[PDB]
Amino acid sequence: NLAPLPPHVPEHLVFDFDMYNPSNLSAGVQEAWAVLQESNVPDLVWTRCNGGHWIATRGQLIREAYEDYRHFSSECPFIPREAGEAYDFIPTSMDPPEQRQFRALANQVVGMPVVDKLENRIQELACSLIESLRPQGQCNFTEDYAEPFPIRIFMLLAGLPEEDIPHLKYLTDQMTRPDGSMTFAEAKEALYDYLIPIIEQRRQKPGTDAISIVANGQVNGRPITSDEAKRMCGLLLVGGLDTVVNFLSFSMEFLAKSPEHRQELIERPERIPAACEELLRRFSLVADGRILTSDYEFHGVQLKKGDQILLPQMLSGLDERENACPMHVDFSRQKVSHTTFGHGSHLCLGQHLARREIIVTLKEWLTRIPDFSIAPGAQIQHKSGIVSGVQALPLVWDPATTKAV
Ligand code: HEM
Ligand SMILES: CCCCCC[C@](O)(Cn1ccnc1)c1ccc(Cl)cc1Cl
Repeated sequence: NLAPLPPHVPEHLVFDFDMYNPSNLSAGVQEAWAVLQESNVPDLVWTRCNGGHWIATRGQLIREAYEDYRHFSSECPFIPREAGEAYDFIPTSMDPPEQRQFRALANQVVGMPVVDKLENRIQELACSLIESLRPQGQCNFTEDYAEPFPIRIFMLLAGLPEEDIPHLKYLTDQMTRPDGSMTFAEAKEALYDYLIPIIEQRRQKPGTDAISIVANGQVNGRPITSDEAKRMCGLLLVGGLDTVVNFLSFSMEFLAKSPEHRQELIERPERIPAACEELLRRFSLVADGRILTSDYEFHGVQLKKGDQILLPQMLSGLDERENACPMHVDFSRQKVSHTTFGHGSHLCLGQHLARREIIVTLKEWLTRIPDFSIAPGAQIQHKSGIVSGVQALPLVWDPATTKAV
């Protein structure tokens, strides 16, 4: 379903990429998107899919656009437009200077000092989860670890009941990898129906949880509104539930297929951090965008006010001009260049948490289960969207090769 080309789009700049169902999805999601970086593709293309929008294909353009909030506004960050339109998450749907006050608050909740405080639980849960899987010689990494691990830590931070997971997770999935079962606004409202009562509760009777801190915070010397707390918490929920969850699956799928990379980490643990950066570059998984505030000429292409542009954070680090042999995983790269956590004023506040969760997982999994593989005859399926995912990850191992701690 292609939309008619607007008058201003040169036909030579058309490249019909469907961010929700790219073409060689079979090969892998990162590989499917990387088609955009072939020699045949211009730097800046127009797709008629998902209602028509621009796509910046190169790290340099992605970064510039990200830096430039004057022209490229976060007002409508999602494609298709209805979704970008229905989303009013804070601080994501705002531009500086306004953004800064809200960010400062969100940072209170997810920041460095919080991860530091939470470190023992992260370690505790990882170890417990892994130890529990170990003797089985088989899981569903996606349902068995990648989900519960980050999720339960989030629930703990937010002080929300684990009983809510399935319901929340569904709503979250609808948002980043829409299915057709809902609509963007409908999904948004259901999450909002959830959040409202809880927030109200925490304004009256505060806790020490993230929601209590957000519901009761100060922004530009005055107290946040209920609507504003609702809107921040909505973001926090999606970040906590959807991201880390998908990332670990790509990383695990990779490790399951590359014995040599496993070994490297086993013998030279001093590389973990470096490896974690490399995997964040290679298995980058987020793609959102911006809205043009005005007619603007960008790298010779004429952009019209109100045009949306996809600035795929995923793409930067896959760009050959940025990383030699981009598709190759090399833990000893001199410089791992990516924008996996964004760029500009919208830089991921949750990056510290996410890094801690990854590093713990690698160290702890490899410690106990050094030797594993993908289950024979399993067909791993990736899914594309605002956040990309793995459908299921069936792993197998010989319990006799594991190590209890
Ligand atoms: C591997 C994991 C993650 C990745 C790749 C990731 C990626 C991103 C990206 C690309 C952005 C910027 C979007 C834009 O510019 O429109 C963003 C922002 C954000 N992230 Fe993350 N994120 C992850 C995990 C998390 C976690 C665990 C949380 C905390 C719940 C979270 C919270 C945030 C928030 C609050 C912002 C908005 C900052 C602002 O607008 O000032 N993220 N993230
Ligand atoms: C629609 C406005 C806010 C978007 C919701 C947050 C998130 O979906 C997940 N997330 C949140 C923090 N980290 C991951 C995301 C994913 C990718 C990109 Cl590019 C932006 C956003 Cl906001």
